[PDB]
Amino acid sequence: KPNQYAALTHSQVQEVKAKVRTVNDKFHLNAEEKKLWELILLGNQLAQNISSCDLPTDNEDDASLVKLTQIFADETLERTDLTWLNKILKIALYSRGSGFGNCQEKAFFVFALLLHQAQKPESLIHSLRLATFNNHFILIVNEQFLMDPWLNLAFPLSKGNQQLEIGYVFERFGRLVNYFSINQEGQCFTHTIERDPSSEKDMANCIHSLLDHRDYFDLSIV
Ligand SMILES: [Cl-]
Ligand SMILES: [Mg+2]
Repeated sequence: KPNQYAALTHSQVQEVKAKVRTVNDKFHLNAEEKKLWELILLGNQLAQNISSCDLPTDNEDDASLVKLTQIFADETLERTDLTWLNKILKIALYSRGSGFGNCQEKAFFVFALLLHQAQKPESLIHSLRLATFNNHFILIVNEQFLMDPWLNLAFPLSKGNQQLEIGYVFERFGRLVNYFSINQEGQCFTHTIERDPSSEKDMANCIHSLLDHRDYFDLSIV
């Protein structure tokens, strides 16, 4: 029985994977870019500790467990007493702890993981940008790589020309719309783009209370 809740067909997933392979086979990375690329591949693997229910390869019976994470995420996103960064990180933590979540939750998880890693001295992580094709969330790292933990795919982006790879791989997925970002100066932005000074003020507490001392969000090979 195919997964009746699949949001993409097997054919659609295969076509995206083939385009990602085309991009990756054509890129050559320098030594520092290769280090970040390896971190990105590792982070996408760690995101597979979270199961979705909306891929054609997923188990339809996991929909009721994903739903518990989705209820929490919806309640959290609607709260008026939390910053946007806190909401995103709370959902990342709930999704990783439960083991269930779809593309939004898995993108939030990798955002949280890489934000934690960015606190280390001379981390190669400098900017993080969550963005969406309609409801399909992805993460752009350093304006140089795109990560899709839902599909366990990633690829580099041409400098000064990132729409080349994005427009090829995600042709027919629609316009990419920003959701939340942190730049190299530590400034936070929501989506037109609006600065989010409350998340900036809250950044240290978000990192401490939701990310620190959780084996989930810590990497050691680096
Ligand atoms: Cl790092
Ligand atoms: Mg870089």
